[PDB]
Amino acid sequence: MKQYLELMQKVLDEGTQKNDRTGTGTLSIFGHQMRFNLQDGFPLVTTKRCHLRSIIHELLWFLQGDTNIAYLHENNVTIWDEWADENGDLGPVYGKQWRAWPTPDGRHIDQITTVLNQLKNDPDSRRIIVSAWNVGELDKMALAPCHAFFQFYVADGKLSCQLYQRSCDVFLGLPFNIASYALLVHMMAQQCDLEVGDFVWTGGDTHLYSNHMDQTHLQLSREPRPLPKLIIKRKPESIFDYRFEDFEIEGYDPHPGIKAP
Amino acid sequence: MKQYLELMQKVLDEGTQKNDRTGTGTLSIFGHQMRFNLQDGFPLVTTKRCHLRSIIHELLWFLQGDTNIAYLHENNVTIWDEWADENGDLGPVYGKQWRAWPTPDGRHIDQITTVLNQLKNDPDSRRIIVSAWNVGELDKMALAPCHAFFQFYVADGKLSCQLYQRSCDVFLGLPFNIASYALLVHMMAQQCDLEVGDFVWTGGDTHLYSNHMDQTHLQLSREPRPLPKLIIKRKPESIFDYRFEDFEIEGYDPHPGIKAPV
Ligand SMILES: O=C(O)CC[C@H](NC(=O)c1ccc(S(=O)(=O)N2CCC[C@@H]2C(=O)O)cc1)C(=O)O
Ligand SMILES: O=C(O)CC[C@H](NC(=O)c1ccc(S(=O)(=O)N2CCC[C@@H]2C(=O)O)cc1)C(=O)O
Repeated sequence: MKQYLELMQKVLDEGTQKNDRTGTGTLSIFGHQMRFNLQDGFPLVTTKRCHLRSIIHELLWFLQGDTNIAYLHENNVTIWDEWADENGDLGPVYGKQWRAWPTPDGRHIDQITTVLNQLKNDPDSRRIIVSAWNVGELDKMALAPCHAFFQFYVADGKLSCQLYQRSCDVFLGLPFNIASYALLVHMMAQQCDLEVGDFVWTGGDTHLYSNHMDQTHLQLSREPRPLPKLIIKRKPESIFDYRFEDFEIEGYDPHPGIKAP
Repeated sequence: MKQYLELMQKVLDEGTQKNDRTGTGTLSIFGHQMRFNLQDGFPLVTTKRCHLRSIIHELLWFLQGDTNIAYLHENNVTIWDEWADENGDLGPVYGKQWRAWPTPDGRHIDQITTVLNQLKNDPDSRRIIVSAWNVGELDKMALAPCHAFFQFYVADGKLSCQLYQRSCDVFLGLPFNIASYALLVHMMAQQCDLEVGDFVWTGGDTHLYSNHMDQTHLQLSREPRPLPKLIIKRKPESIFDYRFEDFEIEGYDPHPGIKAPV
C-alpha cells in the first residue's frame, strides 16, 4: 500500500541497527503515523498476497475472550503456536483483557461491551478506548501486547479508530495488524449503524528484522494495486456473533505471497 | 512553537464541530503526530507566556505518587483545584498509577522505577512503557487520564519518548503537557547517563474549545521566538528526589500571556 511502502523505505533509510532479545538484528525507527480512509478501500497490502483467513479467525478469537489456541487450531491458524504452553495456553493476552480485564477485587471489565455502549449512547465521548496493556498481568502473558491500545471516534456519522502499536514487525506483523483493526471498525460500524471513517496507525518501536531484508527489497520493487472492497454478508445480533463466512474481500489483486523465516 | 501553531491551524482547517461532555462546543480532529528534537531547545510555547513553575510542581507531584492537591495548593498551583473533592482528593489519577498500579494478586507495580531499570539495563527493550490507563480504576478517578500512555526509546545514546494523548485541549492543556514530558525526558536522561533525543506527541481526540477561538487566532498572529534552554543544576540520587529549585529555564522571551476559560 503506498503508506506501507513509504514506511518500509523509511526504516531502511533511517532505521538504526539494534539487537533484540533473541540476538537477531533489526533496523528500527521510533514514532510513525499512517492514515487509512476506509471509504477508499479495505487496507489489505497488495504488494504481497496476505491471507485474510488467519486475520479473520484471530480477530474473532480475540472478541470471544479466548486465550487458548484450540479454536485457532480447529481452523488451521498457526501464528500463535510457538508462544502457547503444553496445554495451548497463552496466559491473559489480548482477548482476555478486551473481554475480562481482571480487577483486584476479583471482578472483570468487558471493554468491548463498554465501547459498544459508548458508541450507541455517547458517540462524542473522548474516552472510547480498549487497552490490552494491563500492567499487573504482563508477567502472566506469553507475550506483552504489541498492538496495545486503541481508541474510537465518531464524526459526521463515521466511525474512526486509532491504534497505538508499541512494537511493530513491519514485514510480518503490520499487514496483519492493519487489516485486523480495519476489520473491527467495519464490524463495529455495522452494529452501531455508522459508516466507516479512518484507521489511524501509530507506531512506537517500528522495525524490520534483519532476516526480512531480501523480502523487504523484493516487496519494495513492486507497485501497489488499487485496494479491495470488504463485504459483510450477514449482520449478526451482536459484535460477538460474527463468523468467518460473513466476510468477503472483492477486487483483491495482489502480487505473489512472500515467505519469511 | 512551529509544530504547535501548525496543529492549531490543522484543527481549525479540518476539525469537526462537536459538543464536549458539558455541552461547551469543540472543534476536533482525530489522529495527529509531531516531534520535538530536545537538543534544539526546551519546547515551552513562546507565542503566549507560559509559567513553567506550575508544570514543574505538577511533575514532581506526579513522580511522588501524590493525588491530593495540598502540595499543589500550598505552592499556589491551582490547575487541579476544580476536580478535587472536599478533602483535596482526586482519586487514583496519574501519579498513583505511575507509582503503584494495583495488580489482581495484591501487588503494586512502580512503573517509573521499572522504566528507569529497563533504561539502565535493557535500553533496546521494546516495552519501556508507563500507562496511566488503568481500566479497573478509571471510574474512581476525578478525571480519566488525558495523557494516558507513554513509551521510551534509546538510539545513539539519546533518550526519546512518545506520548499517546487520548484527549487534548489544544489551547490550554497542550503547552503544559508538552513541557511536562520534555522535562521528564531530561530527568530520566540525566538519571541513566543519556542525552536527550526526541519528544514524540501523538493525539487522539484533539480539540479546540469553542470559547478559546479568539485566543487561538490571537496566538496564531504571532511569530514563534527561539526556544528557551533547560538547565538542571544537580543530579539527585534518584528520579524521585528532584526539587523545584534544581530547574532553571534560560532565554525564555515569550509573547504576552493570553488568559482563557477552562
Ligand atoms: O496468515 C497466516 O496464516 C500466517 C502467515 C505469516 N504471519 C506471521 O508469521 C505473523 C502474523 C501476525 C503476527 S502478530 O504481530 O499479529 N502476532 C500474533 C502472534 C504473536 C504476534 C506478536 O505480537 O508478536 C505475527 C506473525 C505471514 O507470512 O504473514
Ligand atoms: O497557571 C495556572 O494555574 C494554569 C493556567 C492555564 N493552564 C490551564 O488552564 C491548564 C493546564 C493544564 C491542564 S491539564 O490538561 O494538564 N490538566 C491538569 C488539571 C486537570 C487537566 C485535565 O486532565 O483535564 C489543563 C488546563 C494556562 O493558561 O496555561
